[PDB]
Amino acid sequence: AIASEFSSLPSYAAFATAQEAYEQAVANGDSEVVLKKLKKSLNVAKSEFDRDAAMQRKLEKMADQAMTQMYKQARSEDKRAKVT
Repeated sequence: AIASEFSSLPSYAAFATAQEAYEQAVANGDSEVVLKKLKKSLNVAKSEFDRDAAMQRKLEKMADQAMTQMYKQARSEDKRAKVT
């Protein structure tokens, strides 16, 4: 099951459409001015990938530490909120 960090977000479809307009326009050579415009809008659209993917990467690092410490954790019977 292939699913990249941002591919699972709804905002990725807006990116995929914006980058498609760019890659199609540059491949077809329709208008040299449209390339410069769509390159600039692509940087905004692609940045949403880097933004979400950075959040998921950082969360993974912190959550991995939270799972590791749970094996080395001391034995203490205290009433805490535990989700499952």
